[PDB]
Amino acid sequence: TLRAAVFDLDGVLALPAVFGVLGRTEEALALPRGLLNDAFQKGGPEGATTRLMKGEITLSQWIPLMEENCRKCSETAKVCLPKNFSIKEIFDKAISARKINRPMLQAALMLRKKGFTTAILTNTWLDDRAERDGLAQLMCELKMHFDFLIESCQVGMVKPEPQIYKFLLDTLKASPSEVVFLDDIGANLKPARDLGMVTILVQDTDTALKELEKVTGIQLLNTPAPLPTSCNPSDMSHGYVTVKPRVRLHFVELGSGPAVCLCHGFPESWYSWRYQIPALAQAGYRVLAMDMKGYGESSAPPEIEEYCMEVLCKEMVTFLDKLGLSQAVFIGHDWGGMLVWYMALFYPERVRAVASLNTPFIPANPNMSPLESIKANPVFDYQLYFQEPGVAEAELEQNLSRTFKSLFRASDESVLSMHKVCEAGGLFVNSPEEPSLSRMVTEEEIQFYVQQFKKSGFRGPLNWYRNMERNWKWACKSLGRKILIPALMVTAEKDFVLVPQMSQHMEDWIPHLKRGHIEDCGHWTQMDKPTEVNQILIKWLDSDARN
Amino acid sequence: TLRAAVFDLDGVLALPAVFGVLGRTEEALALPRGLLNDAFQKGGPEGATTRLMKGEITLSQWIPLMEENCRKCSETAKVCLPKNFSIKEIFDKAISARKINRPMLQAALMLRKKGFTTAILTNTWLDDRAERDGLAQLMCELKMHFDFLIESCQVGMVKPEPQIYKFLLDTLKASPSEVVFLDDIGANLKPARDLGMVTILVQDTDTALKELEKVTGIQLLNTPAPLPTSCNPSDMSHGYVTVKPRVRLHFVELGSGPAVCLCHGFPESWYSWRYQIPALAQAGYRVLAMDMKGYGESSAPPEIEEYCMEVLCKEMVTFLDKLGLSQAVFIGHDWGGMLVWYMALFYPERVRAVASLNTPFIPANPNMSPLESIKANPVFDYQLYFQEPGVAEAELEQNLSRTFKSLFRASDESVLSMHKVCEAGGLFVNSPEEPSLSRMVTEEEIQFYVQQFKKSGFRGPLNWYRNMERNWKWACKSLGRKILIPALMVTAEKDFVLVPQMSQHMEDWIPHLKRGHIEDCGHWTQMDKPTEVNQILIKWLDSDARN
Ligand SMILES: O=C1COc2ccc(Cl)cc2N1
Ligand SMILES: O=C1COc2ccc(Cl)cc2N1
Repeated sequence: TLRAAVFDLDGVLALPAVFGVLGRTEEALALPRGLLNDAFQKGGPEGATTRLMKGEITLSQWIPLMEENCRKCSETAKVCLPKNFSIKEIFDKAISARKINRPMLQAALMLRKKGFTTAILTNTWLDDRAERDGLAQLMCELKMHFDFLIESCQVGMVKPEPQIYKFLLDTLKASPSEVVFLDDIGANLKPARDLGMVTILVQDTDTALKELEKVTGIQLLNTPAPLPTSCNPSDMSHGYVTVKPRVRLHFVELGSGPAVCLCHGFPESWYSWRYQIPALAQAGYRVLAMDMKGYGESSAPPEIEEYCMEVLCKEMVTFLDKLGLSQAVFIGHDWGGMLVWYMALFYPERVRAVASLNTPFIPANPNMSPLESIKANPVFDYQLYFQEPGVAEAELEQNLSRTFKSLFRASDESVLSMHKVCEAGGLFVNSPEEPSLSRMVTEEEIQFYVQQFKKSGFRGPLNWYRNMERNWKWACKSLGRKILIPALMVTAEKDFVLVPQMSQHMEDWIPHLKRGHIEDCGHWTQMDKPTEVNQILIKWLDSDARN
Repeated sequence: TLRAAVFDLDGVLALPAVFGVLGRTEEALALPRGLLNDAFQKGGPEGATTRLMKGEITLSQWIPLMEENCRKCSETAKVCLPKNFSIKEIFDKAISARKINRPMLQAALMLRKKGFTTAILTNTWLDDRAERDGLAQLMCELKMHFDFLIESCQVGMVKPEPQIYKFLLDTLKASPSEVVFLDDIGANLKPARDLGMVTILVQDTDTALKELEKVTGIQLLNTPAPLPTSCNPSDMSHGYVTVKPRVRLHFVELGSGPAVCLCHGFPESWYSWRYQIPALAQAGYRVLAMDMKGYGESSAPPEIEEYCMEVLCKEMVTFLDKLGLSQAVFIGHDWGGMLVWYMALFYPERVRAVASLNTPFIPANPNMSPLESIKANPVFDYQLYFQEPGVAEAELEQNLSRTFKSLFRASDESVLSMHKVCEAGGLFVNSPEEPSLSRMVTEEEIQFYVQQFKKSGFRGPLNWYRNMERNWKWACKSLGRKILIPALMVTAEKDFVLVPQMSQHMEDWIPHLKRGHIEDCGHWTQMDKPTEVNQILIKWLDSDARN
């Protein structure tokens, strides 16, 4: 029985193959057939290319040797090469043109998801070209999805030498009959077959995947649309900044480029952005996913006033100051979305662009107390239940697993009616003791939230709701302002609390506002519809937030 | 007696003043004198500018109101404005032209260094212009050097209103007679004087500083060249990455832009880069200053082999993978400099550029054992003493304060002869029990190193020297390669171990190598000559490593 899958890089996990460019250059330049492919393999195991593939020399050192071989080949075939011909130019274009073969990667992901050990086995070089970063980025994206990456130039062994295959089996800790090996070069496939490994000669992806499905007994082709890459908490870079004596902010950091600061809602975590973090970083941004004050590994002081918008915003500005960031794009959801609109209103010089999921921007009413305003809308009754210190803490902290299982549910699975919460006497009064697991979350993801909330509980998080008057007085100072920096409002069709309709007057205050809308999406936007969230954010970031 | 100094921003800490541009535009456009300055102050306390300065409206909202006032002013003076005239263009250029007044900042730094509480008090606006980042960067650089920053648009009060002065005194927790106030606008200086504050009308900086010196009794003018900004450990962003089960790497992070990974030597810390971190970040780079494996808050496993170059380099590649960085520029010193040359040789695709302080690149000799090579040079005797497990640990761990005080010394202060260390029986055998404090370090900086080394001691750090054979075998695999990515070699005239002369053949292997050289500089390069290190690195980074 198979339990390991090995993939080549060129012509298998990445397309078009670099080998095919030598043939394509011959055809485009009307050179004798196989002239370039011949100079490429010149000397065989003792030639320049084998030395390159074993790591003896670098790609930049190999370029002049390939050039000499091209001259030697043209001399024998009694032909000439053009006076503008460049091996460097040919390879720069070929490497840049080569992209990940998405259905092949999806097949490897599916096999690993079922318990397979996956590995990339590749004949590659030490790239010291001025444009080497492109290949580095490609290898970085691919490698994270595999258990092992074995590169010829690093191991000093090359395909088809039999030692690289014995090395492969040793790293896999598996016998050959347990291994599937996919390669586009038949000669490189031969030693694996000789050892008794299942082999697949890859020409077109579709046929290779049909062969792969048949031999593994796992559906890999025509399979449903997969979820974006998630985060494993133990594999992230964790950052810690002291914003003041008793307050430290924790964040997870991934990627390079313009800083994008992700701000979660209630009662969440940096982990609520698990599907956005790898996508945004891959898109060319430096992601900073916060544990907001009161949550996870960030400090949770008990005082109500430590959680008013004015102090929370001041602390986020201090956070940028301590990291040495003059700006960041601010993206928020729920309470994080409210924070992000206030960052834009009070600190525009520090906000590259602002985006909110679900939370609209509604200017404070100076002629009405914030308490009356909340009372006017039946769906905001849960906010009134949250006012009395200790009451919601007790119910929310009683059973953490039940708390997150009851709250985190999709539109068609709801267990909590947020109207008449005070009258009923709690959020979970007509809720089961052992709620069913939502389709949006695994049991493991629920337990992460459970473990995070074991540290500080719900006091700090509930305090975000306990500053209605303080926030209202501060917000009233901004009533003459308009938001004129780049802004995105993302509405969720089925969020019955933060309804899309509540955002309808936003262009009165944000005239240049851009919009996104997600159908069949509840309140937990990021995990309800991750693919569409990622699509909307990446499109808006690339157009309005730079790169 | 004075104990507080307050500085205005425009015309005081930053020059040329924005006010002077209104007058300059009038002269350049041959408009009636004071026409623009008149439209600017139109309406006085009820006018558009006061609303802007109090935070009622943003700068982008103010621009059309200033334009209308310019029209109203030209109508009264019976003149016309050009058909290309733009308030936005005038202010964009003025703000961009305004830079920190370096001698004024140096005076504030000196006063704060002597125990003064310092503050910036400024009439400013909420900047939402597309080019607002420039001003944000300027405010970021300035604010870090002061105890308080009070901005009119944030406090809703403006100079010369008397409430902003009472607010200033309340934040300072000081009586007026204890306060010096520097302003370039006499009217704004008046209420401070009325309260009994010492005031200085700033026209030219030099005269203002002579007045400041006279009144404080502290030398501020003609003073020696100050050291670059250092780091306060508790004010940094601290990052943590697990590179494998028992190994976590700690780093300090500051700034935005291309990633610059700083790699210290033996027996050091991320803190050895304290003078480079703020300079490199201010220069437009994202700095990652490592605690190398075996040091500070990074893991320190006991096994010798955990510290061979091959594993250390693999872990640094994993560190970039986990942070989502396809590349970083690698800058190393001593053991860090050796690590950085091997990163360039084995992982060029991940190395944007490479720089070494003191450590030259010398290819391994395949015809001689590394032990014989070390024996051939008398200055490398300390390396032989470091070979036996437990011996150097005992001497180095016996008294930490004595250890760092004896090692960290400038060229003219040395207490340790590194020849005949084994024969003598240790590094500190002819060394005092209570060494004098070097001019390079404060007692506080020594105690930071003492506290860091209390965690793991010297076993992990000493193990970097215990892999001579392993490193030699690995290095021999790279003997056919050349370093062809951008490289900088920085030599220190007076380092008697890593002598400048040992780097003389480096262009045989790094043909495009760039160089830096520091005279009257010992082994502890970064702290011996921080100003010159910063100058050399920033110049090479800007020319060869991007931005
Ligand atoms: O379904 C929803 C929508 O709005 C909400 C708002 C707040 C909280 Cl705590 C939960 C939900 N759940
Ligand atoms: O003065 C010096 C120069 O070289 C050195 C090399 C290693 C160590 Cl641990 C100390 C020093 N000190």
